[PDB]
Amino acid sequence: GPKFPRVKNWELGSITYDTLCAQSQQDGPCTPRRCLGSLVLPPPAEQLLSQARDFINQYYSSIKRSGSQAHEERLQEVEAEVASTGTYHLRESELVFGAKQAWRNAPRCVGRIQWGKLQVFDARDCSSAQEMFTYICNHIKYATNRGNLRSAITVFPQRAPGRGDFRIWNSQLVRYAGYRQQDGSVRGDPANVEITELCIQHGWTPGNGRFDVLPLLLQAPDEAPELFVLPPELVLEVPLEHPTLEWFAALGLRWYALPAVSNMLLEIGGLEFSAAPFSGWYMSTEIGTRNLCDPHRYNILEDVAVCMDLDTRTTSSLWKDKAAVEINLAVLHSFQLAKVTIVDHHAATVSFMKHLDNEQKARGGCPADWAWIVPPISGSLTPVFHQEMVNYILSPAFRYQPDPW
Amino acid sequence: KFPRVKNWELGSITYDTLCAQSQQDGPCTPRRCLGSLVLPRKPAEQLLSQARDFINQYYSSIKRSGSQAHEERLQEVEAEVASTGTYHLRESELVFGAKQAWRNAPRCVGRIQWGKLQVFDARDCSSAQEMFTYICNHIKYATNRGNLRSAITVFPQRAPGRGDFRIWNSQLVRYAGYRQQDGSVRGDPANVEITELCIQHGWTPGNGRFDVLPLLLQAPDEAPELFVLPPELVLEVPLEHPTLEWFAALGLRWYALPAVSNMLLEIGGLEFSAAPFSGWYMSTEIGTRNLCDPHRYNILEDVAVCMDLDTRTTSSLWKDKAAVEINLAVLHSFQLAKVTIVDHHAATVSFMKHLDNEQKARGGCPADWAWIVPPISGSLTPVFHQEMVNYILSPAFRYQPDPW
Ligand code: HEM
Ligand code: HEM
Ligand SMILES: Cc1cc(N)nc(CCc2cncc(N3CCN(C)CC3)c2)c1
Ligand SMILES: Cc1cc(N)nc(CCc2cncc(N3CCN(C)CC3)c2)c1
Ligand SMILES: C[C@H](O)[C@H](O)[C@H]1CNc2nc(N)[nH]c(=O)c2N1
Ligand SMILES: C[C@H](O)[C@H](O)[C@H]1CNc2nc(N)[nH]c(=O)c2N1
Ligand SMILES: [Zn+2]
Repeated sequence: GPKFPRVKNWELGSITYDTLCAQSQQDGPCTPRRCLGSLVLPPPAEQLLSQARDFINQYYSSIKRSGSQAHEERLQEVEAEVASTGTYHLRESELVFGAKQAWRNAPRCVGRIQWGKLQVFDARDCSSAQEMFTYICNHIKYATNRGNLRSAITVFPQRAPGRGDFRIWNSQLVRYAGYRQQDGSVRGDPANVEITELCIQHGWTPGNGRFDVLPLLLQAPDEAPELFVLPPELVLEVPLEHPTLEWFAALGLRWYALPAVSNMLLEIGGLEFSAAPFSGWYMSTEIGTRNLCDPHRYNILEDVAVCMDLDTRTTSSLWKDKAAVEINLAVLHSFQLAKVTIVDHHAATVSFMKHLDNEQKARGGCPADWAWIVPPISGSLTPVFHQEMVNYILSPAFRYQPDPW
Repeated sequence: KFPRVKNWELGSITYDTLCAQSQQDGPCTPRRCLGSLVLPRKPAEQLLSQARDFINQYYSSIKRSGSQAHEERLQEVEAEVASTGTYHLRESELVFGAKQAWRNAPRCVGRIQWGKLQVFDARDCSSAQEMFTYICNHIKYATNRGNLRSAITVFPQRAPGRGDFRIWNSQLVRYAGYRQQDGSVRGDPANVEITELCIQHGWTPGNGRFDVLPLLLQAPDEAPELFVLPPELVLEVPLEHPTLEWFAALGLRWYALPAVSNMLLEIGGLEFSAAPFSGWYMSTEIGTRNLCDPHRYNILEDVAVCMDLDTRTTSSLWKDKAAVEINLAVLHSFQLAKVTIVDHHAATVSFMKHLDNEQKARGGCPADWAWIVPPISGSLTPVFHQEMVNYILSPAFRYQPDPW
């Protein structure tokens, strides 16, 4: 009946329609001819204004004052501002609403049940790389909270017409060095080879461990990036052990507590915040399956399977599945032991299902990228697998941005 | 223009140029992607253009494009459509068409095998009774005492103003699902509706968890007829576990032959509403989806208790542990019974080989990432890290409405 995507859950047999996608002002990569949903990565004052008006409309709706005197006055204020300067500025509460809505709108994020609980640090007064470092350290301290993790975003000044960007060169605030070896192999995290080599070019004295924490390359406008070593006590790490396999601890594996994405662009009302690092807490599969078992990452699956004495010479022994499970268990157990917030893929996906129901009632839908939402192990054992999802771009949004170099 | 397709594990990049040969729209639009949806929401120059396209594919396949045999065949098809509103395929064209349809099936991880398909031409079928004979021979051939062989049997095409030949069952082998009035379901909950149709049409029900259903076969514009499959035709594999001796006591089993029977085969604009096809199982289909899905046999918690796992909390990964054991039991039992099966690692490795073969042969391969990536241990397989492009090529298998 309804002229909107019909969405089905195959476990429960329930149907919803997504009307929210009607609100999308930006095209994704798919066409009637071919779907490109699996691909990881596929102003004019008039353009700014319509985007700004849309956002201001969203803001006043969220506080139930659409059509009010203050709404019309803010609209007029923004138009005038853009008319004279080419850009405009957000009120503080507008920035808070926008950062939250950006998270709420992120189709690839399974942790959105928490979207309303986001501490927004306004750092739009920052004027140097040293100062970015102070704000980032404060962020890490607040967000880590000795293991009782709290979601947070720090927002640095927006892109300015005829001025260089604030940029954090690292993809995350915490990253392990990846050292290319003479034999062609990599020691540490191969995901971080390029950033490691950039840190070295910029004057970092490199270690040679598998778990060397990288320094931050921080770039204030129209300046070369400066290098900052995070004080070790600020970086909470968790040594990995297994509840029953006593030898697992002898592997010397570990991971850091705080997942803090630092290279993404936060777009609100046409304004672009090129440095706006945000953090939450880990879902256990990100560490145990992806970071530790991806072939192009630490790739420890074989090492663990050999320690567990599995038949690694045949696929049908399911040695990969067995080792991956014990590695995930080790991550969960070790985080719980060290009293550091973490969520397993079952608890996380159940909570995302609750989020979908919440959003269905609040907004008539929820943009969700199925391939990213379904966990990388045990997919169909979690409820999201059986949930059809509609993917589309709403704004405010977090977006990819080209690397500064 | 053409999509840049990247493998994230290897760093390699291809360009899909095959997608431009798509003449059929999928469900996505630039505003929103609907790739995770299971089913679709919903003159004679049209037919002729699809007919000519297919005949062009066929003669190109035998390296005879432009030849007189080619030109004469296009005239035959055109003459027949102009006069009758339709046309018929030659057997060899049908064999080609069925293979291309499997080849083009974006949800199928087993396409490395596409060129090896036994095609039974059953277009001289005039009755439900005859359909049953063809189906029995298909099952006999395909099962081959456990040395499974891919096969398809093709029944008469749809014709204007005449009911379709249909097999009402979604698969040739299906376990009954009996809805007990105590809310629950005995047997396979996926098959409640079909089990009920069978009863209504006069089948005497069982009361077991693995009662093999009769086939409901429909010749055009007639009520469907009921046919019990000879038990000796339906090979089944008792499930046991190599190291957990208690597992066999669960009384679990599954059938050998996965034979889909309710899909439409479209070739050159002609539609074949009954064209059951079978290959062999990938172990996760049985172990993970059929036995562990919550809305199927849902045995996870049973196995976990028997493994004495901490069921209290998700963080113990009891589900993940029990699921691995069940999949292992499936592989072990099929291997012991000498019945063909493939695990999800071997299957996805062979699929990557297939993507590479197809890239060279056709400049692309339609693949539905959500279906290709196995339901457990996704990122542990190479396909997880492979970007894929989904689109509809013809010949194709399609969904069609249930005939009731
Ligand atoms: C609070 C706990 C959180 C959890 C458990 C969580 C979980 C996840 C996971 C598992 C992913 C997939 C990433 C991958 O596999 O590569 C993801 C992506 C993402 N998350 Fe969340 N997240 C949380 C908090 C946040 C916060 C606070 C923000 C921003 C305010 C956020 C924004 C995003 C965005 C923009 C992506 C997509 C980035 C990409 O394309 O890789 N998340 N999240
Ligand atoms: C030879 C061994 C084969 C294997 C291991 C295999 C494997 C699979 C798997 C795992 C799926 C996903 C279905 C699901 O998730 O439930 C699938 C789907 C499919 N297969 Fe294959 N297959 C094989 C042979 C064949 C053959 C012979 C044909 C046709 C001639 C075929 C056509 C299809 C089609 C059309 C689908 C999509 C089903 C749907 O949309 O519901 N397959 N296959
Ligand atoms: C706040 C947050 C919490 C969490 N548990 N996971 C994440 C995602 C981490 C993550 C993993 N892989 C890739 C990315 N993105 C980062 C942005 N980058 C531009 C692309 C890769 C991000 C973020
Ligand atoms: C040839 C073949 C081999 C194999 N191992 N699995 C299959 C998939 C069986 C299968 C699983 N789930 C769903 C479907 N379809 C059947 C067609 N039906 C219309 C929808 C559900 C089919 C087919
Ligand atoms: C090719 C494929 O899109 C790619 O490997 C995706 C799949 N799903 C994912 N899902 C999450 N959560 N994170 C990822 O990095 C990916 N990678
Ligand atoms: C909603 C979601 O698309 C649905 O559960 C899909 C996901 N991927 C799948 N993949 C395969 N191979 N088979 C399936 O039935 C499904 N189901
Ligand atoms: Zn799509």
